[PDB]
Amino acid sequence: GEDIGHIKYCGIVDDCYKSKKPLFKIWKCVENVCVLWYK
Repeated sequence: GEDIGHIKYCGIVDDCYKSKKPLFKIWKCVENVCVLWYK
């Protein structure tokens, strides 16, 4: 299935500049733990 298709495994923009927003919605993340807020 295709030849190109790599994952952008990164942290919080450190070296892989020009990210593509690997997150989903991002509400409240702290202590290496992401939690919702809207709902």
